[PDB]
Amino acid sequence: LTEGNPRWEQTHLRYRIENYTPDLPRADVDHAIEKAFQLWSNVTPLTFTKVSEGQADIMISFVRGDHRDNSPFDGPGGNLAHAFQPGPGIGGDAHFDEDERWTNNFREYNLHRVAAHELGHSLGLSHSTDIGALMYPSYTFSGDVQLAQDDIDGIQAIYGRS
Ligand SMILES: [Ca+2]
Ligand SMILES: [Ca+2]
Ligand SMILES: [Ca+2]
Ligand SMILES: [Zn+2]
Ligand SMILES: [Zn+2]
Repeated sequence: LTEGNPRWEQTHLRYRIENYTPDLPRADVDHAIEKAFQLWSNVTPLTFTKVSEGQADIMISFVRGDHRDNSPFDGPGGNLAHAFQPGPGIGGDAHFDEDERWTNNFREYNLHRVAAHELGHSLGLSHSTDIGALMYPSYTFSGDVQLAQDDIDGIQAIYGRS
């Protein structure tokens, strides 16, 4: 049996930040992430819970180069991050390119921004064409980060509304 549009069967997800980036203070990273998950669960029946150890549906880690999977990182620039669609094991997980410089401001590569998009993948969404959507594959940022009606239509189509 092959599923083409996998989704989480539980609207009650647990995530875990496996390791941190030296680029930013632990509380900042913790904020950018919990606040990227906030975007998604507001417009759906999704419940996210942080977990420091144990089982986590979504594992988050900052890594670099070849990190075991088959989507190695290219050093500075190029890809900045990538996530896996809903599924067992590595599915739902998000890996950020440690070679990038992660900021909490307008400088190149704001973590919250990139994180909101990768989390869209862990929840089952794919890329958008609409350049004003969070799911658009190119890095953009204007101070505030919110879901576009596009991301909202895409995500509710899978789980439901709020
Ligand atoms: Ca997982
Ligand atoms: Ca890179
Ligand atoms: Ca770094
Ligand atoms: Zn990876
Ligand atoms: Zn993407």
